[PDB]
This record gives sequence, structure tokens and C-alpha cells, in this order.
Amino acid sequence: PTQFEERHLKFLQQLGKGNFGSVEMCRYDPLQDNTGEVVAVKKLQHSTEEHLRDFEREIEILKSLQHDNIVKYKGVCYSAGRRNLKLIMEYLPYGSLRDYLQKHKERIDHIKLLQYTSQICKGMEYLGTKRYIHRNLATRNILVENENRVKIGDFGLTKVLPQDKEYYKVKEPGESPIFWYAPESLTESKFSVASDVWSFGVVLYELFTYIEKSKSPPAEFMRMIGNDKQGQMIVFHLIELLKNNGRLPRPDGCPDEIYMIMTECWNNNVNQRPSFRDLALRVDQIRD
Ligand SMILES: CC(=O)Nc1ccc(-c2ccnc(Nc3ccc(N4CCOCC4)cc3)n2)cc1
Repeated sequence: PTQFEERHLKFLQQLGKGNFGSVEMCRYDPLQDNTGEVVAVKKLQHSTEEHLRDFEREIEILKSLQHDNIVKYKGVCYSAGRRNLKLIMEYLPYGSLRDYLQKHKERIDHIKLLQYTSQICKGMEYLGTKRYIHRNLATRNILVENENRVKIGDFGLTKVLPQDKEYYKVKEPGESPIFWYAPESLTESKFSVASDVWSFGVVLYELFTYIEKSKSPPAEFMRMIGNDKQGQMIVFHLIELLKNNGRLPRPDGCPDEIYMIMTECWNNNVNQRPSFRDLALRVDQIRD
């Protein structure tokens, strides 16, 4: 199957809701009775013209991706008399890695964190070969199939690199996850493979903090900057902080070797940052 029908595909559960739209658990039942495959359906809320243009680009990006650590594309569903667009993805039962690590839990140590770390790296290597820049790497955007496998999701902010340059300038945003952003992504709005490496360093940081309330990237940066400051002054302070080796501290219980990987990812020099292939091999060699 590649095209999913509106008359079938029955609602089961609401998975996620935000300003972008809503992702919902559904069962595609063509026969149908009750025996059918469970799939995740993504739609839009507060929809305009530009959001459909970006959503259609998001579908095409996800369609071109076929990897064990990337959320699988199933198809598309045209609803409301073929006047609305919906993305069909596979369903992963254990939700986001952010919720999975906070609640499943005192069962994950460094070597299991590195297993998830390695899988994120391998998925990012696949995205590099297709010249895609994720731009939104976070533990909340990584989905969990089972205790042994995690998959990269949320490709809404993913941009395709031009044939001319190795970077992509994005001016549109307005609201952006600035605490995962690279210095050049903040100052010059430049996004590349190396900016994803920077963001991955923050993802690796999130994992070894076990997402404890006070140890989160936004909470730690605002502690160094001053949690009393609001609007742009946060960004001005963050830029000056990152320019002069201001970094997220080593998590409680995190080995020195792992924090070295974080700091290497957090390099102000763009070209000095390690590739995702270098990271995946280093992480796997530490595992055994
Ligand atoms: C912005 C965006 O792209 N969001 C998003 C959210 C999701 C998924 C997705 C894809 C495949 N499977 C799942 N499964 C899943 C199952 C349970 C939860 N939760 C468990 C209960 O608590 C709420 C979340 C979340 C996701 N989600 C894809 C794109």
C-alpha cells in the first residue's frame, strides 16, 4: 500500500499536539472488521498556504529516506473530499526518547545511552548522503520502537542543501530552539552538517543528564545567563557566552571521555567538528 483512503483509517488515540498540527494513532482497516495495521497520521492546525508547502516538502523528504534509524514512510491520505493533506507513518509504541528516558529510566546506563547515541549518528549519516539538514535534533524528536532501537523523527524543519554550497541560510523562523543551535546558526543563520553535529552534542548531553528537570539545556543556559532576563537579551547573552567557551556542564555521573565528545561537537570552528561517521565509530568502539 502507498495511498491510504479517507473512508477507512479509523482514529485510535491522540499522540501529539502543538502549533504545527496534530499527530494521531490510527488503524488502517480496508477489509476491514478489526484486523489492520497500526499507523501514525500527521495533520495541520491553524493551517495557511505556506504550511502546506512545507508539509509537502516534509513528505517528500521522508519518502526518500529508508533507514533503520529513521521513522518509516507509509504513504499519504487525502481527506475532506481530497481537499486536505495527511502524512502516514509507522507507529512506534514507546513514544519520544525524552519521555522514555525520564520514565524508563533507572534501567539505562552509559552503554545503553551509547546504543541510542550510535543509532542517532547512523541515521544522521544517512541524511548527510542525501544532503539533508535536520535543523531540529532533540530527544523529544527521537522516537522509540523498542528498548533496543530508536528512530529520528520530526522532519518539518529539514532543509535540502543546494548544489552550490555546503550551508543553508534560514531566515524564516522567528521562534527557534536557540539552546540547541550552533553559534553560526544564531549569528549568521547558517545551517549545515556541522550545525547538526553541534545539535547532536546537545542531544548527547540530554541523554547523560537523563532529562532531569534542572539539568535541561534551556534551564542550564538560563542559569549561566540569568533566568531573570527576557527577549533578545537572552540571545545576545547566549552568543557572547558560546563565543568564549561557555558550555553546558558535565552531567552528574557522566564519564570524561563522553563529555570530550560533547565538547568536540561544541567547537566554534565549523570545520574542526567531527563527522557523524567519526562519532558513530568512536561511540561503538567505547561500547565494547
Ligand atoms: C512534530 C512531529 O513531527 N511530531 C511527531 C510526533 C510523533 C511521531 C510519531 C511517529 C511514529 N510513531 C509515533 N508514536 C508515538 C507513540 C506514542 C507517543 N506518546 C506516548 C504517550 O504520550 C504522548 C506521546 C508518541 C509517539 N510517533 C511523529 C511526528
